[PDB]
Formats: sequence, C-alpha cells, structure tokens
Amino acid sequence: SMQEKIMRELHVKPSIDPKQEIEDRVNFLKQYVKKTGAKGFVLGISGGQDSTLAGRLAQLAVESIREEGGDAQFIAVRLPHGTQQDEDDAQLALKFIKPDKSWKFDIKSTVSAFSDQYQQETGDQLTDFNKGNVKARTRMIAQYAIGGQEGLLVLGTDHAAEAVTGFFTKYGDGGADLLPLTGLTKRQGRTLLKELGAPERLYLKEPTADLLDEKPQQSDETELGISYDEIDDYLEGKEVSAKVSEALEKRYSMTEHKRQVPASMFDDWWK
Amino acid sequence: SMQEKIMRELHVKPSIDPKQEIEDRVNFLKQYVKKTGAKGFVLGISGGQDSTLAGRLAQLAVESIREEGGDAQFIAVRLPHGTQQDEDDAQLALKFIKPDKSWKFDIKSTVSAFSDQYQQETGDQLTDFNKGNVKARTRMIAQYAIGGQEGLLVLGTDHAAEAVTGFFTKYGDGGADLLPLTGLTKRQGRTLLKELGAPERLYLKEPTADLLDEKPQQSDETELGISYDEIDDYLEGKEVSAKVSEALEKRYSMTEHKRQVPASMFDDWWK
Ligand SMILES: Nc1ncnc2c1ncn2[C@@H]1O[C@H](COP(=O)(O)OP(=O)(O)OP(=O)(O)O)[C@@H](O)[C@H]1O
Ligand SMILES: Nc1ncnc2c1ncn2[C@@H]1O[C@H](COP(=O)(O)OP(=O)(O)OP(=O)(O)O)[C@@H](O)[C@H]1O
Ligand SMILES: Nc1ncnc2c1ncn2[C@@H]1O[C@H](COP(=O)(O)O)[C@@H](O)[C@H]1O
Ligand SMILES: Nc1ncnc2c1ncn2[C@@H]1O[C@H](COP(=O)(O)O)[C@@H](O)[C@H]1O
Ligand SMILES: [Mg+2]
Ligand SMILES: [Mg+2]
Repeated sequence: SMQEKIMRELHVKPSIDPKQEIEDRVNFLKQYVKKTGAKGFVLGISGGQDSTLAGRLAQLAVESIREEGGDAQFIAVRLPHGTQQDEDDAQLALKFIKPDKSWKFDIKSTVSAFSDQYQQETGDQLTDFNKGNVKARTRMIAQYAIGGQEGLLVLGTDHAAEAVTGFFTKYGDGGADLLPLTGLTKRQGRTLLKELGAPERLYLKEPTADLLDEKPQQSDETELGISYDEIDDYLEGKEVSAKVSEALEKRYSMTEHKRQVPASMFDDWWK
Repeated sequence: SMQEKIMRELHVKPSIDPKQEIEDRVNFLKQYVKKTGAKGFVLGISGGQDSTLAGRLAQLAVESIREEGGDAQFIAVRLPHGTQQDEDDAQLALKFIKPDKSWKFDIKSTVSAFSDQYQQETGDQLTDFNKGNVKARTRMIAQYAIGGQEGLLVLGTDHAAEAVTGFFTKYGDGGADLLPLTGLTKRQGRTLLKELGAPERLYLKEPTADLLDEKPQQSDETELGISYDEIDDYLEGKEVSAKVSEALEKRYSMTEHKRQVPASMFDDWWK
C-alpha cells in the first residue's frame, strides 16, 4: 500500500508507549554525542510544540551525560526576526526546558542586508515568500555558527507529520545534524509533551512556521489545506478519505527531493 | 576492499570515454529538468575548474533543450566577498561558458552584518574559519534566492575528489538540487574541460575554496595534506602507497555525515 509504504519509510508506529519513547529518544541523543565526541547541542527555540519537545529531550540528555561523569551542555537560542509576536510562549518554553544556556540572535539585520543587496544587484524586490525562505536559512547559519564556535551538534525538529508533506525549508530548518523526533506524528508528539509535564499552552498551540511579513503566524493547516489530525490518521494507518490519501500521496512524491541527498544521474528515486 | 567500496559508493569509473561522459551528463541535466518542469538552472561561477566545467555543461543542456522546442535558461552568477583576488579568471570562465545571463551578488554586507550581530549577541568574535563557513552558506542563500525568484534549480559542483575528503561546507556549497559532476576525479574533470576546449589557465591554476580572510586563496592541498594526484590514483583504483590509503580512509569515515541526510535513531550508518 502507498500508505503502508510511507508509514514504513517514515518510521511511524500506530501506537507508542510515551514513557519508553522518551527513554529511547534521550538515549539516542546520548549515544550519538558520545560516538562523535561532540560537546553538546544547540537548538533554536520557537515557543512551538516541536522545538519545546526536542529542547527538553536535549536537556535531559546532557544532564544524564554529566551524571555519568561526562561533559556536555545544551544551548537553547531564540532567533526572532525583530519582534516575535508569540515571544511569551518562547519564554514559557524556556522556563519549562531549563536549558544550561539561553542565547539570543536576532536575524533581522542579516536578512535586511541580504534583501537590500538583492534589489540593488538585480533591481527586483524579494517576494514575501522568498524572503521567508531567506529567514529560515539565516537561522540555519546562526545555529551552525554557534555550533561551530562551541563544538556542538545542531538538532533538527523534523518529525513524521512535517516529513510527509515536505513542510520545511530545504537547507533551512531542514538543515541539521541529528533528528530526535523522527517517526512521531503530531498527536504522538503532544502525548510526549503531556507525559513530560508541559504546560497545556505549549501543546494545544496552533502550529505555525511564521515566516511571512505580510501574513504573520499563519497556521500550517491553512497553507496545507488538510488538518494535522487527518495527517496523523493517515500516517498511523487509520483509514481516511480517498481525497485525503491522494493529496497526501501526491505532495510526498513531489517533495522527495527534500528527503534525499542532492540528485545525480546514478540515482533512480527521481525517475 | 576499502578502496574498492569507496570507488563504488562514489560512482567512479577507473576508465572513461570523455565524449560519452559529456553526452551523459548533459542528458541527465535535460532529463531532470523535464521531469520536474523547472525552467533552468542557476550556478555560482568561481573562476576555478569545477564551476567552469559544470557551467559549460549547463549552458549546453539549455541550448539543446531550446533546440527541441523547449524553454529553459541558465543564469551564471559571480559571488565575490568584496574584491575577489582572481576575478580575472572568473571573467575568463564566463567568456568560455557563454551563459544566457550573467549576474553578480556581492555577499560581503550580509556576512558583515552577520558577524557584527554575532559579536553583539555573544561578546565573541567569529573565528576566521567559522566566518569562512558563513561565506559559503551565504552563497547558498544567494543562489536559492535567485532560483526562487526565477523558477530555476541550483546546480552543485561536487565531484568524487571533493566527496572522498568531505571537502565542502555542509549546507554551504554542499547545498544544491542536482550534481552533474558526480563520479569524476579531478584529472577526469580536466580531461572534460580539455575536450570542450577550455582555456588552460582554468585547469592549470591551484584549486582553492578561498574562504579565509587571514589566508586568502589558500590551496586545498595545503589544508588537506595530500595532493589531488594521490587522491585521483586512489579513486581510480591504482595501487597507491599505504600512507595515502590510510589518510584517505580515515578522512572518509569521519565525514560520512556530510554524505547522508541528518541522522535518526533508525539509521545504522553512524553506529
Ligand atoms: N524536483 C526537484 N528536485 C530538486 N530540487 C527541487 C525540485 N523541486 C524543487 N527543487 C528546489 O527546492 C526549492 C523549494 O524548496 P523549499 O525548501 O524552499 O520549499 P518551499 O519553497 O519553502 O515550499 P514548497 O513546499 O512550496 O516548495 C526550489 O526553489 C528548488 O531549488
Ligand atoms: N559526526 C557528525 N555527525 C553529524 N554532524 C557532525 C558530525 N561531526 C561534525 N558535525 C557537524 O558538521 C559541521 C562541520 O561541517 P562543515 O561543512 O561546517 O565542515 P568544515 O568544518 O568546513 O570542514 P571539516 O569538517 O573538513 O573540518 C560541524 O559544525 C557539526 O555541526
Ligand atoms: N523564531 C524562532 N526562534 C527560534 N528558532 C526558531 C524560530 N522559528 C523557527 N525556529 C526553529 O525552526 C524550527 C521549525 O519551525 P516550524 O516551521 O514552526 O516547524 C523550529 O522547530 C525551531 O527550531
Ligand atoms: N567567489 C565565488 N564566486 C562564485 N561562486 C563561488 C565562489 N566561491 C565558491 N563558489 C561556488 O562554490 C563551489 C565550491 O568552490 P570550491 O570550494 O572552490 O570548490 C564552486 O564550484 C562555485 O560554484
Ligand atoms: Mg515544527
Ligand atoms: Mg570545487
């Protein structure tokens, strides 16, 4: 089945044991860092569900490593573009995560400079959509810079519900070293957050990429036109409307390039 | 055999037919663009060998596309960080490539704006090494912005002699849509340029990533500690000294991460 194939490719489980998922995902983080000899992790904290979940798992992983007499640290970093409208949630996220270090890097001046030079060289203004993708790539650079200066791995927040739709920026939030949330559906992620003792405000929060200047904090589902719950039912193998399965299936193939290393002539996935 | 496994993973032919290689690679470019319905390609033209070769292939593919009655175009772009020391070679490359459009985007103001914020936020100054990586990722953003504005795909110039040593910036120049030079060694590449009639200056100069301010135009061979000729003999399946094989193989395993999508607990390669 196409749905069965996707489920298997994305590593989704129809049902999970939240306590055990948390243990294994924290152990993955611990084992990876130790194998590489890295000094910890860095992650951009948005105030959204996924980063809040991934950020707490990272914090639990570095605490465990030190308990074992190792040395590891977690740097949480806010990356607003000027004034973030839901900064309050970010601040709440931080209180809940309790990271070893909380940094900040406002990306407005870089993005501005980039924009101004674009129009000056080409005579065109960047569209809102293209500017939104510049913002997402700038956050990548910012995280890689901190990671580079401090000897840390960059965590990525991709999970099955964002993966199936290719809903992330190529080499932007998609640019990361490791993925602790792989295989989890949106609802399964909320379950994990609930078991961790997270504030309800962080997991009943409407998912948003908030990249646009013309339409702040726009909802994922709006941009998508399918509900995350429909998405979760499909991935968890529940039966859904054919109108649902076909639109999901089509977007998945169309976004395969985001899930693979750059194409060459020796690759067949694209043919 | 380790050498033999690398050769196969990297797609290297111990022996090639240059005219056939040219045809295959120009056809892959035409095949991809038709499948995806993209309008053409964009690529950064450095004045070094690799970008000169890829740029010429690209130009040939779009001219061939337009001959069969299709529509496709090629934008060649200069990405100097202020004044590029070998700008003269880059101008010579454009003259050989003969692209449909040649644009320019100076990344210096974006890089300075970034470095300045870094220091304002962290109180630290970027190392020359880390700043060099910001230049590379900024060039990626520039190309993806032009591609986004115009509807084009981003070509990347990675080839086997760069892949084997992980000599490219992750999500910097490693960030692209498709790779026309995959499997070619440095010398095989020179052979293709000789077949296409390129100016000798373009493949006689020393390869350099030129990302550093403190040590501009530093040659790869200096950074690497091995020459491109020892690298090519290894890749080509020739019996090299124990000292080349050791160094190469050590370097390859340490950079595997640059050659896979981000690691998850479900991947085995990292264990
Ligand atoms: N089939 C393809 N193969 C390889 N690269 C592709 C393909 N289709 C598009 N691309 C590249 O990917 C970019 C789009 O990816 P990006 O991460 O920006 O998603 P987005 O534009 O934010 O949203 P959308 O999901 O609507 O594409 C394009 O501008 C192009 O460079
Ligand atoms: N084993 C690993 N797994 C995943 N990511 C890693 C691993 N080792 C390093 N990294 C990440 O890769 C980055 C290094 O890649 P990058 O392109 O920046 O290379 P570089 O430092 O310019 O050159 P080199 O890596 O050859 O010294 C590090 O900042 C870190 O975030
Ligand atoms: N304003 C922000 N501040 C910090 N990190 C951010 C910000 N926006 C996005 N991120 C990062 O980008 C990832 C993807 O966001 P999203 O598109 O909402 O799924 C988040 O999980 C964060 O790690
Ligand atoms: N000064 C530059 N101008 C334009 N493109 C460049 C520049 N430097 C690097 N690039 C691009 O980056 C790729 C990698 O360069 P290199 O590290 O020299 O192998 C090149 O093949 C170009 O496509
Ligand atoms: Mg998210
Ligand atoms: Mg090169």
